[PDB]
Parts: sequence; C-alpha cells; structure tokens
Amino acid sequence: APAFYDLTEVRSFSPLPGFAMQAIQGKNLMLNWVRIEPNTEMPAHEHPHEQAGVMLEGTLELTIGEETRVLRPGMAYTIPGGVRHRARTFEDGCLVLDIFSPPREDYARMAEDA
Amino acid sequence: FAPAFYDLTEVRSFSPLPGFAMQAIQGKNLMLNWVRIEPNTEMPAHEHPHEQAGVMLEGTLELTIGEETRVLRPGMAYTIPGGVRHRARTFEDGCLVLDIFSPPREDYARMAEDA
Ligand code: NI
Repeated sequence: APAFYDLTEVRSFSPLPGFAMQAIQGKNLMLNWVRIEPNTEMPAHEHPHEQAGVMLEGTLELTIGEETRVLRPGMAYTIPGGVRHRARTFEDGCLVLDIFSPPREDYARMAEDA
Repeated sequence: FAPAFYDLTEVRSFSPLPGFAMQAIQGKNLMLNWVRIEPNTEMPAHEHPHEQAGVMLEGTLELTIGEETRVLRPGMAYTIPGGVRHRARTFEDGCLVLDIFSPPREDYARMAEDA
C-alpha cells in the first residue's frame, strides 16, 4: 500500500535509553530516524539485514568492521549484512537516518506499538 | 560487498534528464540517490519493479502515487511499492530529495559509474 508520512506525527519508540526511533517501512525497505542523546553508546552488533545510514544532524563515531570514522551531515555509509558495527555520540548527539533491507521485524513491532 | 563511507562532496553527479542532478551510491540491496530538481520541473509518470522510498531534504515536491496526490516538504517521507505508477512536479523553489531503491536501479547505477 502506497503511503505518505509526516515524521512530526510518527510516534517514537526507545529500544534503549538515549535512543528515540521513528521507523516506517514498505515491503523490502525500512527507514528509521534515530535521535541519539549526547555521549551515548550503541553496543556492538551484527544482523543479516543490509544497512545504510545518512547523517542528518550532529556527530556520530561509527565503527564498521576494523574502521572507525567520525561522521557529520554530508556523509553516508553502507554496511553489508553480517558485518559488526558499534557507534557513539559526543557532546552534541545526532540525528541519523538508518535504512534496512529487509525491514527489521523487531523495530516494526515496536513502531506498531509506539 | 565491502563496508563503505561516503562524503557527498566527493560523489560525482549525473543527469538522466534536463532539470535533474543526481548522486547515487549503493550497497547490494540498497541504493541511495540524492536528487536535486530544478524549479517548475515535471517528472513524467513511470512505474518500476524496484521498491522506492523518499525523504525530503530541501524545498517542495508535489508527488502523485497511484490515486493520491500530496505536497511534500522537509520533515516528510514517502513509500512506493514496486509496479505502482507515480509522477511528480516542483514549484518555484525546486527541491532536494533523498530517493532510496531496493534493489538498486540499474540505469542509475550505470550512470553513477560513468559520472
Ligand atoms: Ni545495525
């Protein structure tokens, strides 16, 4: 079903303190607006889902595999399914758009219940 | 594929049609496409088997998906299932929209490679 979204009206959910997420999806795509509070860590994880990210606001230190990059608006990244990554913010926090294919089923349920 | 980081100032631009300037990157299943559209420009009606989503970054875009028409501005987003007909137009300000495809659009991938 084709759809239009206003993100000011998409309810947010928190999988972990310091994170607020607004997730929408089609069949094979999920878009997730992640607002991360200052000085907050996303613990290291992997998943079969391919992921991409687009910086919108603030600063994010991202580790994908062996690499550690500091990311700001104007930057984007791609992560193959199965590749380990973790992240952290500094003083300013960040807003990052995460993209998954296929959608993350756990976030889908949390978005439904938000 | 291999993990990759991109600086948009370094991603080369291509134009599939007058009034459109694009920068595309892709993983395997995902393509991200930054589309700058000139003022008062029409995107002719099309359908594609690829799934599409879009995120407004700057300006204004009137988008028609199947039966519904909406005017989109930053703060808004859209989803288009594979095969669903859509068209769009800009007004005086033009726009910047982030288009997302799964799987990647073959034509855009080739133009990005040649950019
Ligand atoms: Ni992840």
